Parts: sequence; C-alpha cells; structure tokens
Amino acid sequence: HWGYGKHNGPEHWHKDFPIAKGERQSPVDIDTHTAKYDPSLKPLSVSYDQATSLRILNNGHAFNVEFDDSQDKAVLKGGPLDGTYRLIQFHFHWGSLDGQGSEHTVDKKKYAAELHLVHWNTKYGDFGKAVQQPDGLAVLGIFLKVGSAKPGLQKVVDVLDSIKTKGKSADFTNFDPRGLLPESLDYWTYPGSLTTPPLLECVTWIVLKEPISVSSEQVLKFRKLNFNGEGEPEELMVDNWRPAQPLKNRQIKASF
Ligand SMILES: Cc1ccc(S(=O)(=O)NC(=O)Nc2ccc(S(N)(=O)=O)cc2)cc1
Ligand SMILES: Cc1ccc(S(=O)(=O)NC(=O)Nc2ccc(S(N)(=O)=O)cc2)cc1
Ligand SMILES: [Zn+2]
Repeated sequence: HWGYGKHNGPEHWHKDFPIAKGERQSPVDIDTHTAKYDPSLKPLSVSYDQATSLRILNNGHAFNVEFDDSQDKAVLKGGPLDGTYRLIQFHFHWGSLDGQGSEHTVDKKKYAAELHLVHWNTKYGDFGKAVQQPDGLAVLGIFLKVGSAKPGLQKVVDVLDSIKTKGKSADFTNFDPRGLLPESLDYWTYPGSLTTPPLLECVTWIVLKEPISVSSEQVLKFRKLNFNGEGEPEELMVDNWRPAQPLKNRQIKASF
C-alpha cells in the first residue's frame, strides 16, 4: 500500500522498492541551461491516427486510459528511440492546487499537472518483458498549465464521476489522444524510471517543452476523484506526484 500520504508516500517507498535510491530514477528537474541540443536526434514521430482506446480505470493512484496494444496501432518512433514503441495507456499526475502537480520540473518550476503517455518497445513482445530491459519503455510527458480549456480533454473529464473510487472502470472507446498534444513536438530526453513503484529503470523519457492549457474547471474535476474504494473514508486523489530525484550520471538532451 505505497501511496502519496505522509505514511506511505515517496519518502517511504525505498523500504519496499530499494531501487527508489537508484542511479536512474525519475522524475528529474530539467535545468534548461544545462540541457544540450543534440543534432544526433532524429525526428520524433507520434503516429496515433489508428489508436483504439478501450477503457478508463481508477487504480487507486491515478486513472488510466487503456489502449488495445495487440498490434502496432498507435506508436511512437524516432527522436532518441531505436525501433517502435506501442501506446498501452496514458494517465496524469496532478496537484491539490495549481502551483504543484507535475513530476518533472523545468528550472524548478512545477506545473499544475503532467500527462504520461506510456509506450513499450515491440522488440520485447509484451509490456511485462519490456519492463525488464533498460530500453523497454518510452514515456511521452506533457505539462499542463491552467488557462483555457482543452477541448480534447473534456471527454475524459466527463467520465470521471463514473470512476470516482479505486477499482472502478468504464468503457472508453473512440478517444483520440491526438487532442492532448501541444502544437510543438520540441522535447528534452533522458534515461530514467517509472515514477511509481516498482520504479523500474526501463524508461526513455521524452518531455515536451510546450505545455498544454486546461481550464480550472477541468483540473478541478480531477481533484474530485478518490484514492479510496467505495464505502471507505474519502481521501481526495490529489498530489499524486513524485518529486524530482537526483540526476546522478545523466545528461538531458534537447531536440531544439
Ligand atoms: C478486454 C481487452 C483485453 C485486452 C485487450 S488488448 O488489445 O490485448 N489490449 C490490452 O491488453 N491492453 C492493455 C493491457 C494492460 C494494460 S495496463 N494494465 O498495463 O494498464 C493497458 C492496456 C483488449 C481488450
Ligand atoms: C514488474 C511490473 C510491471 C508492471 C506493473 S503495473 O503496476 O501493472 N504497471 C505499472 O506500474 N505501470 C506504470 C507505472 C508508472 C508509470 S509512469 N508514471 O512512470 O509513467 C507508467 C506505467 C507492476 C510491476
Ligand atoms: Zn506517470
């Protein structure tokens, strides 16, 4: 029962997940003046036209929009990546207030939320094998700031009251994740980990520079979700983010 409380939050995780103190933990602060342009980076290719979303699940930590990943529909290629990575799910991390919520920071700036689109390397056959490899996953990170509404997000916001508590799910077909992307695909990249237990060091992070804007009313509905299950004391699902971890022996590269 790791979580985000004072009793089971990020400072406690290492007792059951010792890799929490590892050499390649995520997220990190992105120091823009230390990140270096890398002309070796190939163009980023986000091919989401044939995505098949399935369902939305409150897993007690966040909510995941899940995709059919039984073939190469929605894939991520290029950039720092070797080969093809299949979209399996996306989720967010967000704050109790607009001044915090993201996992990555940018010159110590916290955004209100962060979107994670999670992909696994098809050369390993399935997600479970992919998370045993140092290049098994690619996660596309996108910051959210509060301002104008994001039309592409409203369908997500409107289904949240049907998955308020842990373990609830709902059908969520025909959702196009292309409506959650910013205009620019300029990014930073570095080798890292999952940001929740099991904290496996298997991820190529690709963090877009340009945030998307969402409205106050949209993120307010995120904050009405619960960490708890039905019939249990209500604990609002807020501040489900891990803070920045030591960069150690890593270089963040800029595509721009
Ligand atoms: C009912 C059903 C089951 C399986 C599929 S599928 O096309 O094989 N897709 C699939 O398994 N997707 C999927 C599986 C696990 C996860 S998860 N649990 O890592 O969020 C996330 C996404 C499709 C429909
Ligand atoms: C060995 C193993 C594999 C998979 C799981 S799981 O719980 O089904 N999957 C899982 O945790 N997926 C996952 C976790 C964190 C992130 S994130 N936030 O780095 O984008 C993205 C995705 C648990 C244990
Ligand atoms: Zn995440």
